[PDB]
This record gives sequence, structure tokens and C-alpha cells, in this order.
Amino acid sequence: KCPLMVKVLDAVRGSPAINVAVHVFRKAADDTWEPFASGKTSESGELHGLTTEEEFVEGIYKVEIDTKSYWKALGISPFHEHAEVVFTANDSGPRRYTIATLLSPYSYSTTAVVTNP
Amino acid sequence: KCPLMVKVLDAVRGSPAINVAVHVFRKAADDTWEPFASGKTSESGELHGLTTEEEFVEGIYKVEIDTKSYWKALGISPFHEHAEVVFTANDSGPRRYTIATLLSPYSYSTTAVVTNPK
Ligand SMILES: N[C@@H](Cc1cc(I)c(Oc2cc(I)c(O)c(I)c2)c(I)c1)C(=O)O
Ligand SMILES: N[C@@H](Cc1cc(I)c(Oc2cc(I)c(O)c(I)c2)c(I)c1)C(=O)O
Repeated sequence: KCPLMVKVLDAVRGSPAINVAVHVFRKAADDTWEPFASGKTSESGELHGLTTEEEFVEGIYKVEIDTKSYWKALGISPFHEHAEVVFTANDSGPRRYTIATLLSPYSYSTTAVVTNP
Repeated sequence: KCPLMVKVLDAVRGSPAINVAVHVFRKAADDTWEPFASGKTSESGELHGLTTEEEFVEGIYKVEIDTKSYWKALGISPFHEHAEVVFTANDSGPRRYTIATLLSPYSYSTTAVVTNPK
């Protein structure tokens, strides 16, 4: 059981975006962002096992993807410092969240797939 | 003569996203986000006149678009709290920046168009 999954693709090369740093944060009571989990995407551009059902309670989360580092390593000058995804996790809706982001030097697209499957 | 322009479109209705709130921040000397400019998109889904060439110095800027309020006003409970765009501006001299964002309830796409003053 994996409640939160992250997927990153490269629109320049038509490949998974590998070894991309991802930091997850949870909004705290003082309105500040508290480190929650982190990792680097795998050979398939994915990051799993960030959290468990027990720890993933309702609240506001921020997913930060270090896109600038990724492009620099390819020798490409990017526009964005990073890509950020801020959302509320609600117990009402589906239980699994997939955050998928597509990267270009000057653009990114992000989508969420929320399922019970 | 307008160094920072914001354009927002609606992918569900195929139209400009009107009355969208936009807040711009600049990273301060102490690593905090200081208020820089704000406005609402017009009928054309555009926001102009946020700043001048003079005030828009080199720095790290954050454009925050209030997408949650936009969707809620339409009857939709969207996924994201807001759309945020963070970038370094003018570090090799003055440029003109257009930040364009396309909205759907569970997805958004953002692109930048950067040009060298005419
Ligand atoms: N191995 C993982 C990888 C994976 C997940 C998704 I979700 C996906 O689908 C999209 C579609 C679009 I359009 C995007 O911009 C993006 I990013 C992802 C793709 I490709 C691959 C898995 O299959 O388990
Ligand atoms: N008057 C301003 C307004 C304007 C800018 C852009 I840039 C643009 O083009 C796109 C293309 C895609 I694809 C998008 O998802 C989005 I949002 C905008 C359009 I139409 C209009 C100008 O022309 O200066």
C-alpha cells in the first residue's frame, strides 16, 4: 500500500526523468512547511514508499521537484527554480494519489490521478 | 514596456480565466518572500501593469495564482490549492516575461515566454 506516488517525465528526450530530487512537506499549525519525506526518482522516473496510510493524515502537502538541477546536468538552461505542487489530502475522496509532472526547460505540466483502485 | 505579464486560460470552458487573483513575491535578503505586486485577470485573462522596468530588479520571484477560488466559484472542487511559478529574473539584464498558465480541475500547465527588450 502506497498512498502517494510521484512520476516525472522529460519532454525533451521522451524518457523518465531519473535521479530527480523530490522533497515532500506538510503544512504545520504555525503555517510553516515541515519536512515530511524525500527521495530521488528511479530509472522509471518514479518515487514510491514516501509514506504509509497511518502517517498520511488529512492536511495540506507540498511536493517540490528540483527541476533546475535536472536540466543543468543535461547542459540545458531552465526557466524555473523548481516545480511545486500544493494540495489538500481529504479522507472523503479516493485514497491513492499519483502526482505526475512533465518537464521542458521553459514549461511544466502537472496532473493528479486520485483512485481507489 | 511591460516587463511582467500573466495570462491564464480555462481548459474546461475554452476561454480566458477572468477575475483570477494573482500575487507576486520577491525573495528578500533574509530568504523570506516579500509582497511585490498583486492584481486580478481581466476579461482577456490577462494581467498587465504589475511593475515597471525600474522596480523589477534582479532577483527570485514567485507568481502565485489562486486557482482554488476560481474553480470553487464555478462549482468545482479542484485538486490544487494554487499554481506557483518560481524563477530568477533579469540576471543577465532586463528581459520581458510572459507567464502563461492553462487550468483544469486536476491539472495545470505553465510556460514562460522570455524576450529581449525592443
Ligand atoms: N512506471 C510508472 C510510470 C508512469 C506513470 C504515469 I501516471 C504515466 O502517465 C502520464 C501521462 C502524461 I500525458 C504525463 O505528462 C505524465 I508525467 C504521465 C506514465 I507515461 C508513466 C507506472 O507506470 O507505474
Ligand atoms: N496578449 C497576450 C495574451 C496571450 C499570451 C499567450 I503566451 C498566448 O498563448 C498561449 C498558448 C498556450 I498552448 C497556452 O496554454 C496559453 I495559457 C497561452 C495567448 I492565446 C495569449 C499577448 O499576446 O501578449
